Amino acid sequence: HHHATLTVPTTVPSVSEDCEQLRKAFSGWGTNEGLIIDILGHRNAEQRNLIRKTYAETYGEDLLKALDKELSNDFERLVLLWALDPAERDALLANEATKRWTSSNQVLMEIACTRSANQLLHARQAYHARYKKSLEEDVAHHTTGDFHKLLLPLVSSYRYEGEEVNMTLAKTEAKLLHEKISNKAYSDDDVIRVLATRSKAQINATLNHYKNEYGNDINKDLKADPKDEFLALLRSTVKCLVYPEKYFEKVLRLAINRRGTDEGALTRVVCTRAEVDLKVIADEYQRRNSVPLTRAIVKDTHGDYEKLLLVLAGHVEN
Repeated sequence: HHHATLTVPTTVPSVSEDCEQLRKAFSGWGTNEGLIIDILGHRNAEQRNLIRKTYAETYGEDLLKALDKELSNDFERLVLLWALDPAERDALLANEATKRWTSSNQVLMEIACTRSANQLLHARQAYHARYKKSLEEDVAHHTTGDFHKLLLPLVSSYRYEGEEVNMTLAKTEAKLLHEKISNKAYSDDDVIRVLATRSKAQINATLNHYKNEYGNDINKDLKADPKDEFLALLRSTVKCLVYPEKYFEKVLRLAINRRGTDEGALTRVVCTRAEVDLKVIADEYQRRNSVPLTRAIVKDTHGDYEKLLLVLAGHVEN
């Protein structure tokens, strides 16, 4: 029944104990990565937050900071991106994505489109606390053209999340998206509008009408130019909004296929979805690739990084 892959022990040690074991894992010379993976890879956000707070109180030092001074590169990055509270994690990924990076990034779209209205808000507040600015200003500041016009309201929505649908409106807007798309007015106010403003149930209804009325789902009519970076973002927005698990499966597939250009795509999907819908994602990977996620992802991995990655993905005893 559950969709997350994180596994927590039926019995959970006192935060004070975790802290003791964690401090020990990087005391003296050298480090004990198996111990860090074992404790942090099996603690939920609340537990992880308590651990970090109890640590700094007990030892007067920031736990994540300590870890960043001791661990190996690829591993440390996985440990840190995972360890963060989901809201802090999002804030951090959105910030990186506005930095020197071809702002139109799919990471901004991903965070805006696959989070609850409340997860998005919380990330925004963590963004406030850490960068003393708003995610929206950084996005408006760093992106341009069509990308700017789509991503600004994406990162800013606080979507209605009820099941109510307006069939009439969906039909009219389905036709509307069609015209616009047909005329190549890809970043039209109405396109942007339906995608960045309407509820997900309303959006799915709109797109189901699109297929009814036109036979194909909107995405096939969004490839006029296979090279156009914007159409690409629009196709990924649709998937994220109405088919999140297929979006994530393909990001994983292109990553493993060593054919993607999203470097931390692997680290990012696992760290951000293991507490959410990674099991569903893994099921979809299985279905689309005939190979289980935990088996496919280790083609180019090894060591402590692989160990933690598999643990976040649901790996257990053997």
